[PDB]
Amino acid sequence: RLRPSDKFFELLGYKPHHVQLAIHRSTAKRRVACLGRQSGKSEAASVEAVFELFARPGSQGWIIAPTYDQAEIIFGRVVEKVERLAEVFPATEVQLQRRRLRLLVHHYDRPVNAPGAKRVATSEFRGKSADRPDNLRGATLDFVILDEAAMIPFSVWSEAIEPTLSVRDGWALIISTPKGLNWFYEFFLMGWRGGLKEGIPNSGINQTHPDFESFHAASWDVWPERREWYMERRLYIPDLEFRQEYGAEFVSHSGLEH
Repeated sequence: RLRPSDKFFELLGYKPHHVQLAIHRSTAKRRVACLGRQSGKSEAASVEAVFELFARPGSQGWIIAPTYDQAEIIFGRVVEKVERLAEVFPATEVQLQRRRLRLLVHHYDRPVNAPGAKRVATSEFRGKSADRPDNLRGATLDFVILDEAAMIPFSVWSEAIEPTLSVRDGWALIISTPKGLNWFYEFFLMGWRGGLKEGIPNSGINQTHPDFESFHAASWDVWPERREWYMERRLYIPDLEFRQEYGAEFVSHSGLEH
């Protein structure tokens, strides 16, 4: 499995945090990241999509979020970084179809300017919405990113998204702040090898699966210098919302409301 290099990071002006670097070095076909706000979820996801588009000519993938408005965040970051990386790859051509949320990177057999230049493959990236499942129509994909995955219904993943990955044995990066003990939590446990940890119920006794790898960090784990700035938010955000969005804590919703 191909993975991004230090040089690729440098060309993007990207300096990953420890947790981001872990996600990028993982070759697991199911990566599940439960990280707090500002931990780097969206940036890391966008870097993964850019990596596929340029390093693997003809690669196709989707970013799927609960809504199209949400999908535009990562989709837009990918467009920006693709525009940036294309500057030092003369044999590539970017084509954006903005209203469709469709981004193409054409790969040529020589600098696109040069005489006789022929197209050898076209990589593709689309933004998709779990609340418009009618636009999730029988695709064949190298990769998918599920953004705010804990808010995506499980059936959308199992029926509409996961089967797009079979033919190319593609990967999925499933990232979210947690929303209780739902499918995103169960998928998280399947990849969690870090042992007993506060904020992850049953993390001492979970069954893991070899194609899964899981990553976890509170906002203040990534930015210790911002710890007290985050803690101020406790005062005007409900306890459950704070623990999820900043603590990246898995907590039973009904259990807590007891």
